[PDB]
Amino acid sequence: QLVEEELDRAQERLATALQKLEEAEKAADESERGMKVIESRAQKDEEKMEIQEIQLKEAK
Amino acid sequence: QLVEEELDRAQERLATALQKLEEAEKAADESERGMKVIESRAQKDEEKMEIQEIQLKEAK
Repeated sequence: QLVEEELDRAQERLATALQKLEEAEKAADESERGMKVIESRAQKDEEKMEIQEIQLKEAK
Repeated sequence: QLVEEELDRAQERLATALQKLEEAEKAADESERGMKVIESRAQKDEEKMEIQEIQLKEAK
């Protein structure tokens, strides 16, 4: 009766939470992806910077 | 009793849903923190290496 109506309410909250968790998982994973690619860029540009400044020293 | 067991088990399940959502969004937050700090790092490193390559070419 009303108890099964409560069941339906609980399960619809459940489904809403499932959609939410799917969105959150996608967001977190893509965020980690961006994180790793930017870390790679930072390391490589730091290496380029150091070699450039050493060459500048030699040139001076 | 089938309705009541569905009710209470789905209640524990929505509790699990909320807690896994919370940990997922916390992982999202820490990922965003890593992202923003490495964005700052990439920015400063790139601007520095640009200035340095400019200074090297001018010195040459």
